Amino acid sequence: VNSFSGYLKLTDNVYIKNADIVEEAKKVKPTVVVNAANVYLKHGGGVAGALNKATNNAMQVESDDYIATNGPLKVGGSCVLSGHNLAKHCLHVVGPNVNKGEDIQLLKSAYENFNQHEVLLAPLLSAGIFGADPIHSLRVCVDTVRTNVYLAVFDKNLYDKLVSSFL
Ligand SMILES: CC(C)(C)[C@H]1CCCN1c1ncnc2[nH]ccc12
Repeated sequence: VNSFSGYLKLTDNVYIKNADIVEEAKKVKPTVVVNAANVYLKHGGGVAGALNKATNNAMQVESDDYIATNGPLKVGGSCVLSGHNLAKHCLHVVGPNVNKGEDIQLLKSAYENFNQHEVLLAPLLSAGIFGADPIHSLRVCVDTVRTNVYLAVFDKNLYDKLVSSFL
């Protein structure tokens, strides 16, 4: 039993809700919140910009030190950093950005990072400003993640479409 509330159950391990991931994280304080990161951990917009803003830019400060030490992530890769005021940890995961021409096959590799964590609050990888089809992202999530994932979908219209079209 966990404290996530109001989710629709899609499969044994995947749950979905129309919610602002920032507000969800502040309420639940999950062990792991997933960020829709880029390889530079530059949290300018989309989910990343919103999460970073909620940390008063502390996420960006920590991220800049991480990159200065380690260099950029790989597309499809991840790193674990602090969750600041939002969660215990933030798993920064880089899905392919279609608006940069990146290979959509890397979306499965991106979701594999979730399997290193028993429970996560997450957005749909590569959705929104990353330019992928969110219906496809949900399919890859369900077919790749085996741990317990609670998906927050900001757009109510998109949420209804994802549920109504889910196979
Ligand atoms: C559901 C959308 C397709 C709109 C995705 C893609 C881009 C960001 N977005 C978010 N998702 C969940 N919580 C969020 N909080 C702020 C943004 C945001």
